[PDB]
Amino acid sequence: PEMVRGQVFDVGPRYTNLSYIGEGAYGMVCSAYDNVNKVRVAIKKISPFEHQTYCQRTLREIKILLRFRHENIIGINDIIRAPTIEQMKDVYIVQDLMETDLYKLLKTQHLSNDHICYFLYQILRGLKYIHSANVLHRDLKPSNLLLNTTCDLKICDFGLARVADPDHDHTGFLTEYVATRWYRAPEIMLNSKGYTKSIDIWSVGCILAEMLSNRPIFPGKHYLDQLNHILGILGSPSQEDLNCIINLKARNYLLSLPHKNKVPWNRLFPNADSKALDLLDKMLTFNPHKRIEVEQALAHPYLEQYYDPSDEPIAEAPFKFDDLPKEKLKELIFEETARFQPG
Ligand SMILES: Cc1onc(-c2ccccc2)c1-c1ccnc(N[C@H]2CC[C@H](O)CC2)n1
Repeated sequence: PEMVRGQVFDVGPRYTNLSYIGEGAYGMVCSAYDNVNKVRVAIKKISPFEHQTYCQRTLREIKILLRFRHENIIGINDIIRAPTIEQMKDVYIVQDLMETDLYKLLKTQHLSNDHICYFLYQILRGLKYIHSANVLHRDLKPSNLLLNTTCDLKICDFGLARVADPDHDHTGFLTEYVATRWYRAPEIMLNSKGYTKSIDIWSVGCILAEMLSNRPIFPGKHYLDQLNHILGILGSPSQEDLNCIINLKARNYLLSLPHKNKVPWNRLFPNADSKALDLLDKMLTFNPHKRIEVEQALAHPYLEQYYDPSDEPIAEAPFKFDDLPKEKLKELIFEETARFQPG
């Protein structure tokens, strides 16, 4: 078997000349040469069979990424595993090798308005498809946006993705959450489980603001600091916006805070396109019900050069799928990856 950093990475004879990339949630990431398609590819090693939550996250993502087919969503080219469930300890997912992620690009490169406009268009075009499938990504951030050498953008990592459930979105004040803190909508800290489409639009708003200044707009250092970052710019919520929050603990926490004024967008971003800031305002709307939807964001004048709804496909079939033990999930993972076996 092929070794990387003294660890097994046996991607068989199809994939050769491995180079270390980094560490994923369930294992190592390497680049390799695909001897069949004659190109270098990205491969991720996943060892999730000892825990139920890691099995659920792996199965969910494989299921979603195998059903989805969209230019702005990363596809799964191949899945490498042992021929039997007994011999299967690891899972290798193969994807097109992308040049960079928006995270690494934002650390050293100034984005022109043209690049910002084109990246946002592709994010929302990919998101329109995801949402039409009744799926929420729930972890949209710059490192989950991959780019090739010609700036083609692809949404990746559906490890925290759920089927949309707006009727069971309510929860109490200060409910724990799993998604990356800086891209969390204000309602997460107040009364929401992140089961509504409006949660992804907030994250896209945060990405748009990050693209305009190369810095995360709300870098909260801890759970409650994140809300205080959001309120420091949006300002105190209106009486109407507070009235919409029925949870007393959440409403009274907001009421206990001193008045904060709204920071004008053109003050935070003085070189930004005015149409870009008008769309940013609609994505970074405090009230989830008034926050713009993915299709209305695509129709916004800022994205006029690209908007073409007949060229913005929707999923053919929306999704439907944790209490299952790791043993039953391993078998479901085995079954879900069977199509990639030589026979
Ligand atoms: C980063 C990353 O983290 N995990 C993966 C991965 C996930 C599933 C399957 C294969 C790779 C990737 C991935 C997927 C596709 N292309 C790339 N390209 C990156 C971007 C350039 C470098 O930062 C490292 C390689 N990575």
